Amino acid sequence: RPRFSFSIAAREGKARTGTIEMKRGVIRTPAFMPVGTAATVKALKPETVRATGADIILGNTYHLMLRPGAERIAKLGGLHSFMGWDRPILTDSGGYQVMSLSSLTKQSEEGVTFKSHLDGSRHMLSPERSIEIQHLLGSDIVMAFDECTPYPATPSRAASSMERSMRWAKRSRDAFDSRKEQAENAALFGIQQGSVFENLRQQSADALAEIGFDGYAVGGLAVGEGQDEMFRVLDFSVPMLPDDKPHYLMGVGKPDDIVGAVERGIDMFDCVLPTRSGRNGQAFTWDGPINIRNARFSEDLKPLDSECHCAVCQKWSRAYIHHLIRAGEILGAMLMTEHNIAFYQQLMQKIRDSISEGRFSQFAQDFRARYF
Amino acid sequence: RPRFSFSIAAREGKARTGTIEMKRGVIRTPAFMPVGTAATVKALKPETVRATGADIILGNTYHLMLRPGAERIAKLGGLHSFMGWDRPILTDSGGYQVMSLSSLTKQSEEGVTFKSHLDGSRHMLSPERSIEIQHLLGSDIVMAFDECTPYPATPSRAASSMERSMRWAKRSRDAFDSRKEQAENAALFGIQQGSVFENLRQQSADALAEIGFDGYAVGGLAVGEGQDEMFRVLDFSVPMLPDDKPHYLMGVGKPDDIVGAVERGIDMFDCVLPTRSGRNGQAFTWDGPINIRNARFSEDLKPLDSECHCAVCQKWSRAYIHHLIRAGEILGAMLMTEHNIAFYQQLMQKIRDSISEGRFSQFAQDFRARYF
Ligand SMILES: CCCCc1nc2c(=O)[nH][nH]c(=O)c2[nH]1
Ligand SMILES: CCCCc1nc2c(=O)[nH][nH]c(=O)c2[nH]1
Ligand SMILES: [Zn+2]
Ligand SMILES: [Zn+2]
Repeated sequence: RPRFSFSIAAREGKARTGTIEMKRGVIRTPAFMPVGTAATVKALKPETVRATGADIILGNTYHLMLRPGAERIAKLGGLHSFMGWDRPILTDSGGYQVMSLSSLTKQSEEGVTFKSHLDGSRHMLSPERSIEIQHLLGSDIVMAFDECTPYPATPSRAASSMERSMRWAKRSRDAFDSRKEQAENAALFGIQQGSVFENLRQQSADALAEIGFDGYAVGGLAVGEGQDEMFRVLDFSVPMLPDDKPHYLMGVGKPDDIVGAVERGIDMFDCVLPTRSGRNGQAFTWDGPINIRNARFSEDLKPLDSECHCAVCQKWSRAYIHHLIRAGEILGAMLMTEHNIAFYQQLMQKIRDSISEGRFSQFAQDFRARYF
Repeated sequence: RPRFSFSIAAREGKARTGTIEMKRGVIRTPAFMPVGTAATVKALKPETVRATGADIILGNTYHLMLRPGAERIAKLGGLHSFMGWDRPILTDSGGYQVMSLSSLTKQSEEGVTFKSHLDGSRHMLSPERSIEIQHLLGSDIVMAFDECTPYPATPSRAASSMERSMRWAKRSRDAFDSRKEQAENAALFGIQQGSVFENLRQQSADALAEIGFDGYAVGGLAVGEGQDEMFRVLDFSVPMLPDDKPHYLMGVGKPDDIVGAVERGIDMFDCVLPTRSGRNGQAFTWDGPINIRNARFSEDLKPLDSECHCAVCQKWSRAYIHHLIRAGEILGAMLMTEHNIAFYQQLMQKIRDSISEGRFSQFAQDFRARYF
């Protein structure tokens, strides 16, 4: 296959369905990417992740550069080899988490300095170092290093951050291109910022398109602005991005959000909601999510979801999983996570199928009526 | 298959190898039984447990009667259906754990009263109620309800407890036989007591043989007396039990203990050591156990064990598992537990093969030289 080739096979309104071809495999879009926090998709073997239907997973750079170490993983043969996943892997830049989990972060035009929330040790992450770390990990889709603008944000603050991210985007681009092996085997995604402001989003989009990237992400929307607000921003933001390249909405994962996002032109998604919902007891069903810990499920012999075709719904009951979660057993988290990720992949498949068949709008309507 | 049929195919010294045929399947002996504490073999799907080579697992009655409830599991279709394991299941009587984990236990000739270490609720466990609970769970091999004698124990105290357990054994036997469906589809094992005293062990054995059971367990030896002492007791205790029936050493699982126990006539084993060793970081190898958390394994690309043929040793390195455990990831516990249980099953296979080939004594010598 080629280094990177995105092809749109069908459309309906702003929705698109197609594929991204990469050296390690093909990614069907719209796509949902399970998240591997510390080089592991929580409670699942890589084969199980693939069995759910996932074509690609997301690796968190921040965590990896700390816990095991970028240099160490490279010496061990790279992330794919390390964790046993041989398909594409998209890694975030680490910038976001550094501004969330890290402590005593010092930001400048050069990058960000911070103390690990583990060893308390210091680190200086920059566009150049972020790109290098993602290379060391052997990432297939590299995210440009940026600064996620806090919500709410004033027009001036949002402008400054956006302008800086755009400057950092250029640096990421040049850093990526100078590394021959990386530039030739991996792809680079730029990230649009600008908060909820249209003019800022347009400037960011022009600058990003000006730089030129393999894909474009809509950043800064996984900040708690509400679905209505998020949708509003997506309405005018996605059209600004180049149409012939993937559109990746970072950190958005609720099912209804995904459907609405695809209706607005998004091709890629990622979220820990599915995995975290494995331990908290939240299981996704076509009739809406349920909390398996609820007493009403203690003797429910039915599977998590009546239609889901995942291995969990074929073999175990709600009653058993209810028991497992309340008892704090690891198997509970394993079964809940496999189901939820399988559910998500089934959702993406139904979206891809309905787009290819020109009945996505109807699917969305049907989905919402039942889900809510 | 029959309700229960134990056949010895080969011998060497006191060691035996053969099979136990039961309705739900055949059990190869000597056998190692993975433990399912709360209706789950820690961090493993039933299929994975079977994939390691296990022919039977052990279910803990104490825990089950509390967390999910005996009556509830029966209404849900039984333990096999509940957890998804369709092969034989041996359940302990619950008496032991009640004297270990429980609180405010009141003991009498009728049974034992206690408060759950969970809800603090009270319960009265007796030979009759224990047998009933194991029936409700759908246990294939039922353990007689007894009183595990504390170590150290004076001759008089050990005698009284043993004599009482023998009285309880008769009650278990009658309770089991009165329940037609149970008596016809499940087996009942009596448990020998008597602490470290030969005459007490002999009395217990005669009484147990007098009652008549499908198998005989050597109880009271998983109390911290030391391998030397345990071996000493096994030397004169096992020969006391009927030769044509299985000999089950309860709670003994260290590899060297298993080998030495088989050399002394034991056919069945069980232990949480393998599972608990999954989280603590202890991995069994033919060169002795190792603690995967040790820094020397951070960049070790080799599998947990150079010879092990389990799925974990084929796919992941010590370096990766080292990372997983120190990072506290669920996958770490999953991989460590699959390997350790697979290692145990490989041990049992090597024991069965060496017995059938009349070279077990040599195998034991070779095993120890390398293991230690
Ligand atoms: C918990 C939600 C994470 C979503 C996210 N947004 C962003 C963004 O806007 N810029 N860069 C990033 O790595 C990033 N990650
Ligand atoms: C943690 C070790 C458990 C071993 C055990 N011994 C015994 C025994 O001697 N009698 N009855 C039992 O259930 C039992 N379980
Ligand atoms: Zn399912
Ligand atoms: Zn192994």
